[PDB]
Amino acid sequence: GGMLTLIQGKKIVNHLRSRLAFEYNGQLIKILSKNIVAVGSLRREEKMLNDVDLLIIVPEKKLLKHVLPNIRIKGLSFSVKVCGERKCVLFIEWEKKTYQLDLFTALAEEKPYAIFHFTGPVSYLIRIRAALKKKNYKLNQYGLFKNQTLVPLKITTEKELIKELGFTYRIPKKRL
DNA sequence: CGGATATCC
DNA sequence: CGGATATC
Ligand SMILES: [Mn+2]
Repeated sequence: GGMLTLIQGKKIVNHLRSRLAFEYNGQLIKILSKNIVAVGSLRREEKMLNDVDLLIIVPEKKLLKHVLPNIRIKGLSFSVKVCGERKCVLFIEWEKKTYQLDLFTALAEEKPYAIFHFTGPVSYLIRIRAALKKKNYKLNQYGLFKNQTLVPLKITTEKELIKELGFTYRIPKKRL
């Protein structure tokens, strides 16, 4: 897919927020805009985007196996490059051009960890995780872990997570 | 099967 | 000077 401007990316996502669904048990089930979070370079407000990244909050674990694998987009021509329960890479047609649209899923309990992870940028994640690794912790898009045990942080938002991990908060467009 | 090899932030 | 996913 080609690079997009920030405005083009936003236009695509606004189109998608009313047109995403999944096919399951003979039903075409709407993915609510409520549960669609822009992530990646779009959330970082980069002036040129590599692709469009969306995080879908799946509020029911047993549905993970059925959401991305049966993803449907009304009013859009697209093909699927790879597609599993957690990552689905699509190539969409938009105004005579092809763009990459990446879809990822998070469960409710994972949400702040997922937003933090998928926001990036990669260089920033590597430095943060390196520091935590030195203290025998592991951070990923699902949680914070010590000795392969989930560390039960009392947090709701990404901002709260960052503070709880002991790092300086920066808005998405200022992380590097 | 999955270890090997494309991929994501 | 990280960590996880998809395909076969
Ligand atoms: Mn992407």
